[PDB]
Amino acid sequence: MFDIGVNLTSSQFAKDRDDVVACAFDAGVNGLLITGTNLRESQQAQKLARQYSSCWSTAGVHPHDSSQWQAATEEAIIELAAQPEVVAIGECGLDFNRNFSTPEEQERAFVAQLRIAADLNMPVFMHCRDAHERFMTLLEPWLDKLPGAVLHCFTGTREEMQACVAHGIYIGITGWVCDERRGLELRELLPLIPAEKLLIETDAPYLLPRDLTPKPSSRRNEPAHLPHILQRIAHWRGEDAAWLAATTDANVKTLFGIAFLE
Repeated sequence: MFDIGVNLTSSQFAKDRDDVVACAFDAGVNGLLITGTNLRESQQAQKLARQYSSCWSTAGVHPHDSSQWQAATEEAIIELAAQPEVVAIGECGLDFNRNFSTPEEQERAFVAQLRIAADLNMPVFMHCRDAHERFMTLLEPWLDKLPGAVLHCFTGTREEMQACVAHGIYIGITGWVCDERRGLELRELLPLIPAEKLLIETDAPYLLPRDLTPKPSSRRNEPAHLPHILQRIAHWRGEDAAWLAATTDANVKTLFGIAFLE
């Protein structure tokens, strides 16, 4: 198995990062992709990915941080992207929340990063929150000249999922599926996701699985909880966990062009 969504740069891991990674590995997670959400965090992520075996990172600017996009940002992204730890441009995309960055600022930063990924022939690590129509409209002239893309932390409808996978987009499922109140629609479309488009993630330290037992007092999520998520997803899909683990691992290698041990 493989966690495509780990905010390992988070302050929540500052004291025990070596152990968090090692615990993830001891629990059978074969590799991590560390999220970059702005320029400095992307820089930290790449530094951390050097520190551990089977760790990679993304380089980019989250739509929340899109207001900081500048003329020098592109070159900085490319400088990072040139490094072998960096395997995707992102996290980038749209969130209909405009309080931290305007839709104008979001669209501009998003298109800019799609352009970089096309120039570098790299896949994109994407994010879409209540913005499917605008999102696909901007993606359209770029996605086909990209090696691939993932919609990480997918929270859309069944039709929206089907619209995305038609264009090759991988669907990233977190522990939110395990939320009884809030993850129902997600859980119900789950078996309809094509196996070869399915990717798995914790989004640690966030989205601690509600059906996880036992839970920490800190309520901090960690990649070591990935096997729980995979097992729940496999069950709801009516599949063997070992099989889906192999499938999703292949999806990661197909998408990011990386190699890691099974």
